[PDB]
Amino acid sequence: MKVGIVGSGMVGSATAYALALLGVAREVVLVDLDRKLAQAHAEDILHATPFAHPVWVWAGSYGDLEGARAVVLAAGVAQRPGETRLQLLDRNAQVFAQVVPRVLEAAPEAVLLVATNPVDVMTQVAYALSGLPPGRVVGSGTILDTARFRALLAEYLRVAPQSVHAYVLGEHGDSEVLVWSSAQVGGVPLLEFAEARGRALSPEDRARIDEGVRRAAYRIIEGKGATYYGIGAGLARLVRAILTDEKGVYTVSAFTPEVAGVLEVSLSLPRILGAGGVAGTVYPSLSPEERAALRRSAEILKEAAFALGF
Amino acid sequence: MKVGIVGSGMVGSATAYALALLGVAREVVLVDLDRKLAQAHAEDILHATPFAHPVWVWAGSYGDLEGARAVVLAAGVAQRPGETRLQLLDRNAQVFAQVVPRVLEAAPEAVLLVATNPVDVMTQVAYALSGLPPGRVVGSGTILDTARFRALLAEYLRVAPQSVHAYVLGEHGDSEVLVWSSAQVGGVPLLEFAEARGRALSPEDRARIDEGVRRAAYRIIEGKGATYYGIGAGLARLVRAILTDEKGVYTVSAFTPEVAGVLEVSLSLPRILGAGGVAGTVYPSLSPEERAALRRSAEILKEAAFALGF
Amino acid sequence: MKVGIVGSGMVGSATAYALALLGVAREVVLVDLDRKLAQAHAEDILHATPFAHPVWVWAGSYGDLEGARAVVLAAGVAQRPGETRLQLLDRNAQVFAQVVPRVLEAAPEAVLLVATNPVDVMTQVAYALSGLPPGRVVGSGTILDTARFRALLAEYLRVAPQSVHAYVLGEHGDSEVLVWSSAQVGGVPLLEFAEARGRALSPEDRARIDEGVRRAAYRIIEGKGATYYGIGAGLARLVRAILTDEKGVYTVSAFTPEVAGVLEVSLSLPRILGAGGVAGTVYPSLSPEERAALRRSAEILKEAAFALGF
Amino acid sequence: MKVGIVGSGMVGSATAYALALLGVAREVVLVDLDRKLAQAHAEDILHATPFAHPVWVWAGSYGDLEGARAVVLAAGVAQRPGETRLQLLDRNAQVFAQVVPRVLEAAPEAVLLVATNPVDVMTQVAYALSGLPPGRVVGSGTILDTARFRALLAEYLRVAPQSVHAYVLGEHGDSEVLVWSSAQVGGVPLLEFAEARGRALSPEDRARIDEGVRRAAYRIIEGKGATYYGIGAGLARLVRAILTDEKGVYTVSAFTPEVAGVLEVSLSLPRILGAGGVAGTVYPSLSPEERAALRRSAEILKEAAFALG
Ligand SMILES: NC(=O)c1ccc[n+]([C@@H]2O[C@H](COP(=O)([O-])OP(=O)(O)OC[C@H]3O[C@@H](n4cnc5c(N)ncnc54)[C@H](O)[C@@H]3O)[C@@H](O)[C@H]2O)c1
Ligand SMILES: NC(=O)c1ccc[n+]([C@@H]2O[C@H](COP(=O)([O-])OP(=O)(O)OC[C@H]3O[C@@H](n4cnc5c(N)ncnc54)[C@H](O)[C@@H]3O)[C@@H](O)[C@H]2O)c1
Repeated sequence: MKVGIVGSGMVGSATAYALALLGVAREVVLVDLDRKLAQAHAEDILHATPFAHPVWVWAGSYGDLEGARAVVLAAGVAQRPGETRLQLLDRNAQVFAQVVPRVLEAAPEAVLLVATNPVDVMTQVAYALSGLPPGRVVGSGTILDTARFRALLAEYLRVAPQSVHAYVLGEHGDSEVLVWSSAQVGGVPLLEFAEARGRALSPEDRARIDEGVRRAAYRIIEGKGATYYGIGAGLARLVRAILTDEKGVYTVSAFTPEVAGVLEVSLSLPRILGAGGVAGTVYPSLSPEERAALRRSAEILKEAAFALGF
Repeated sequence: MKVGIVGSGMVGSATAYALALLGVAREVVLVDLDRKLAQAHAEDILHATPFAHPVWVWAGSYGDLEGARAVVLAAGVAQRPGETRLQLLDRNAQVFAQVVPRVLEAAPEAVLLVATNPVDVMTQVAYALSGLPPGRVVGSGTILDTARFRALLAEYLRVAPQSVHAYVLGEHGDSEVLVWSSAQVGGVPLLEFAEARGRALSPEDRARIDEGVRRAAYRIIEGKGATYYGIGAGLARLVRAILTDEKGVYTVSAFTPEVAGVLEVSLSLPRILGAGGVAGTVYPSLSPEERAALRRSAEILKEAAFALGF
Repeated sequence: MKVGIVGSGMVGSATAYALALLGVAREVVLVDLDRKLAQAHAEDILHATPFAHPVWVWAGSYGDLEGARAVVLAAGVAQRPGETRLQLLDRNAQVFAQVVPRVLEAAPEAVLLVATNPVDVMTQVAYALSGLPPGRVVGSGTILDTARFRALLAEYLRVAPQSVHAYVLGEHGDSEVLVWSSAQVGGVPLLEFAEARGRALSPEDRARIDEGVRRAAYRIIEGKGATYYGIGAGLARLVRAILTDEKGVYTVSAFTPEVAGVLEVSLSLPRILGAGGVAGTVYPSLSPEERAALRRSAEILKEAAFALGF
Repeated sequence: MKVGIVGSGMVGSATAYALALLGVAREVVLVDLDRKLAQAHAEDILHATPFAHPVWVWAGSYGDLEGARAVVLAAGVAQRPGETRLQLLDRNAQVFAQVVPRVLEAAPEAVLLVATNPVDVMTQVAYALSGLPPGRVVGSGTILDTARFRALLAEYLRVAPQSVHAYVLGEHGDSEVLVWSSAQVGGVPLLEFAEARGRALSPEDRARIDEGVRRAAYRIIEGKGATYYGIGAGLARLVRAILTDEKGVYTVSAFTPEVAGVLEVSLSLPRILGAGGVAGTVYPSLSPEERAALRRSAEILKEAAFALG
């Protein structure tokens, strides 16, 4: 099986590396206008393979994507000095204008996995451009936020992260909604479990955890300018779910007909992920307060998309 | 890094195999009355390791349990077609009067993991004979029924069982309690999930799932004489939780001071499992109907234990 | 991807279990005339899945094999009292005469992986009956003996087995050929490695290791009546090589136009294994003595095939 | 078990990533002078772990190396485009005079795994500074070159590199020695295998593979600025071998009393790697041309090191 990655910067290359070391696919192809860059990463990654799993890793053009079951779009351009957010958006939206049709020409059955920030808008862009059914185009969304939510809650409760089933919904960013109400730990509603552990989730404890999720990427950016290792592994896990027809639930971004009363918007909800992309979308049980917050997040996103021309 | 298994029969050897396939422990010692059988199982599994994970599997005497962090008790008779697990109690209680002290003498710090049926009462028997702290003696309990419930719902919904959150409490047997009330997929109550998936779960569908879980062992025993693959993997998973001090949350059996008004009885509840056995116990809020079912189940077990003086 | 297993005895079910715990394939289908037997193994293994990887395991008919990329043939019939082993072969050959065309009817592009003993002759039978090209029908052959040879050499040299590259060729059985001459350890010719290690291999060392390989199965049989764990994982590994298009080398059995002067015989040689089955057959460097032994092994298999009518 | 990484730049961080992805160790600590860098990397990798294996990755001081079974040394400058590894020598030797004592102060029983270039000389430097037995100081050596050789052969032959047995000895650098003479696939000498597969390796083909291996780092550095993915995984593998007492055989660098007639030089040969480092060294028979080249390699390293030394 073959996976494509368009954009061979730190995010695309870290994804390719995680795919290789975890042996997710037999073939991994990197595409980037900076040909020498994609080649250099493909070569560096190929050289890791004898220490792990056999993977044909190479750099090529869109034609090399033929047969790809998933293609990761990590093709965000580098922000110029004093360019501002909205300008960057346009440039990136225009890159996608060139990338999407050329990917789908070579790999007409590919699931598209958008990584480019802001993921929700870019997922909307990719969806619109693709002309594909809504489930075929997915963005990394809140996948890392959700994992981080579980990790912090797990530390708080003194249990394994794998036992904590909690979600982050909506925008990958400031308006993300931590869903406390219907969270569970090893089958136990979170409230009953916290009590069993001598923990009352005070509003101040939850506030602590909330900020911990929201601010996570901040220290990484501050310390080295960009994050890629975390997201690389997250994308590799999503690719695995697609390629293996897993039908496991992930919080990823996708075009959504209606959510919390807002219409036609791309954002994160728990979704069943398999061979054709999203196999079905789940709408979690929310408290009135969480619903209001999701509504606000969707409104923020809808408006940001509309403003771009989408 | 060392685990012991007492009883290298179908259940004991499948456990060793799963441990090896899942790369759980560096050392697995098989202790059987029949040394040749255990040695054969050990060599057979050893020949599997080149195709999985490096593991030293070998056959020894009880003394060879020295240093084991966990010891699985899988010795004793299994139920035949017309028999319930409770009807094995007197035969297997005599066996544990021999097994338990021999394990305690060779490996006094080992967490005991009980597989022998009826697993709940045999857990009680092991706890009583061991003289160990309550949390250090754990029975597999409903870990297998929970997996069955999740797998059957997975088949029904076409969602991977990792994302199907439902469990079984009480007796590993005819009086077990399926906890429909809190069952959940992607943060949505199970029945609402199935509804939205156009796969609504009618009372007849639920009755069918229930029989599928409750009579699983009986069907398998009818078809092939014994069950062992499912429990094998479950035991390997619990062994991993102990070895890694995972603090994962599982529905396993252990001595319970009070549950649903019944005193001093071993049965399954959601518990935190780690390096010293049970680290904590949860008493979930059940539906009124489930709560009453759990009471009858605890009452059944307390009665059976009491008849032998446990 | 989908894998089928025809024959749900201990070998078939152990293979399915290894496939499931290792997450080699998304779908595993067990097919056996004894429908209740297959169903019982399929349920038992399905219940293991929530502890490891999502796999749809079920029991079905040949029709259910549609789209399977590999099908494991472990369909051997049970010996009757007084029945000769030759008479047993006859009955197994008749079984294969039914199994092979029904499998291929449902999964025309499937690689057939023969597990039934004697594996070389049954590989020959499957190949003749299939009507496929020789690379499409592979038998487990000496996969376990090769691994065993490496383990014993590794033990002798005090090195990791993964660093030992040596092969057992020919018949899976008494006429097996250990290739000492061209074996290497970490890139170094075996004799130089041992010499450097200050452990030159004497005739006595080679004889002991030879017996260690050549009687390994007998020892397991004598203790528990049949082997299945080892070959289950071995078969699972070969299935994985096929499904991932690994192009790795394995000593597996396949029809061979000419080897050591003998014509048209199935026996084990190091073969490149991937999507279509064997992608190439390697003929290792042999000493006169090794070549003489291989010729004899080939002659023995050729005579047995001919005797059976193949 | 715990592993430490000193130098949390591209190599150190990629090593941590590979360790996390392969589930090699339960605990990985990153140490750097730039604490914010190490912290950013550790948190970035920590966020990957939910999608791979439970691993506690964090950034700490030298003191925090305590209990580490192995410490990877990846601190120091890397080569700029068009720069040789030997040109890093004076600068990185100065780095190691600070690094090495500090590591052994916190973790006296750790096997040292040297990545910093030029690896062979740096391995020699670490050995001299350490006071440890020669086997406890191991350089990644030609482990990467060997992998490159196998990978390029894999692409040529269409065979998984696991099944291509070829290696590189000597300097991790321009004088390295590709050992064509004993390369094998499935027990068949490489050239005979290739011929029988319908793809004979001509002299021109072999020369291209040589350039492919020998100059791989210069190309990658021209194209993206640094190499790190290849060595990251190779270091994770070597760390796994140490932690697990694997006794796997790898072409790694270590102090060598005599090789090809040259005395007291650190360079790569096939060695057994386990707990406590190098368990033994093999001196394979080489073609006359390979042995002369290995000799040259040893002489070059010894002379380059002589400057202190
Ligand atoms: N979910 C569950 O907990 C679960 C599931 C399946 C089976 N089981 C149970 O596990 C038990 C074992 O079933 P089995 O199929 O493996 O039986 P086997 O296949 O008959 O295994 C029993 C082995 O224990 C050995 N043995 C007996 N007494 C011993 C002693 N004092 N010391 C050492 N070894 C001893 C025997 O020699 C025998 O090999 C049964 O009680 C069965 O009901 C439990
Ligand atoms: N096969 C190989 O052996 C191989 C392959 C690739 C790179 N390398 C080498 O590895 C080294 C690291 O490369 P890099 O790309 O990561 O460089 P970076 O990306 O420049 O990494 C270097 C880090 O070392 C840190 N450092 C310096 N002195 C320190 C000290 N006293 N204590 C703690 N940290 C200190 C620096 O702060 C810096 O973050 C280079 O020498 C490079 O040539 C070797």
